[PDB]
Amino acid sequence: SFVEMVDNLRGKSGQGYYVEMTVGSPPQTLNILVDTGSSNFAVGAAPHPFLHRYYQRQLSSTYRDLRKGVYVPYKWEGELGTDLVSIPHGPNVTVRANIAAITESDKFFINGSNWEGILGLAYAEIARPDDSLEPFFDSLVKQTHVPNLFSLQLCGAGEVLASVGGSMIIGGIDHSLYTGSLWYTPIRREWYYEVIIVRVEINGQDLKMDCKEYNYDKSIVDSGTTNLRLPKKVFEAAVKSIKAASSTEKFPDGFWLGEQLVCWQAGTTPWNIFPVISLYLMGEVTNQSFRITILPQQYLRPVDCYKFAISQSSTGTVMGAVIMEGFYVVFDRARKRIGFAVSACHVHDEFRTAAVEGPFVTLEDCGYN
Ligand SMILES: NC1=NC(c2ccccc2)(c2ccccc2)C2=NCCCN12
Repeated sequence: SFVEMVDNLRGKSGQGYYVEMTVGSPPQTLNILVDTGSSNFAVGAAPHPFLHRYYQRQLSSTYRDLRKGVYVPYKWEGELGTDLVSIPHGPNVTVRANIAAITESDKFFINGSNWEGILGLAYAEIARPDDSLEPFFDSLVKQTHVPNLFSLQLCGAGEVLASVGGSMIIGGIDHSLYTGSLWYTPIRREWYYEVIIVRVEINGQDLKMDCKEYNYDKSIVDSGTTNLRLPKKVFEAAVKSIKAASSTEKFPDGFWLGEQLVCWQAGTTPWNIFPVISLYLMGEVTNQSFRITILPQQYLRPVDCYKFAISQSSTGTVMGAVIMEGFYVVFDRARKRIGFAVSACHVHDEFRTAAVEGPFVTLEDCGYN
């Protein structure tokens, strides 16, 4: 029953969402980042200044060495093996999964984030060292009767970094988690969770760009990324429009670059001054699309004071947490699609709300690749 998976996610704002997992026998408890933007189950397996716990292979009677290392610059490196893996607040099963035991790493773990490893939920194509190393979710599906699907409701927050909650529903869709209709955009290719954006508007205003720019060189849905990340040309056009809409109030360019924080005090934030942002995603039907509309409450993340959670990308559009936090997101791997619905937990004022709305007719040459 999915009820037992509700609120199975925790995290610190900006530091990602983690689910509790156990590895080995006896079960070693670890907090593990839910990451739809990578494909390795990788866990701290040696002391680290940011690690208070780590996977200890020698303590596990069920550990099996694959005698094969992994070096992953991008860094973390480790030793491959398999072990029994469970998710206490997830499906009631245990799986023998590939585990990359991280023995050394640079700027990989985050200080104070409270997770000790990463659960790469994307596809084998991008797994390290190569695509032969079966990803956790593939193993889970193959070894159990768990349906080939999962969904994420990331809720966010709403002196110490704010705590965020959410739910990872594995093997299905929990209707209590969203309102209205689920709209689906095709997964263009099975590596990252790649999608196509066909239009974007700021406060109703079309950016009027060739839609190839929205997906240059790709667009992906990535829970392991905090920000909405946009290709250069789109970022600039987006910031311009956002600057204009919130003109009545000047902010340092350091804020727009997402380096500096801006502050008011105790519910004086002029949300209404900032525009909503609509991303139109390719629909399941050729020239049919749908939009997800996010509020400033999503793209200004709390740090009184917030940081601009829209930033520039050189590797394509990244729809990260702040985009997902508005919605219930369905990673329908079995049907190669990703659904979006308004989340039961999304943050909104008494004038606007995050929305998922369709259809809108558009007219398929938007992918780059
Ligand atoms: N999706 C995602 N996951 C990681 C990551 C997230 C958090 C901590 C450490 C690494 C990641 C994880 C494994 C391998 C490479 C990057 C990442 N790095 C920047 C782009 C977004 N991205």
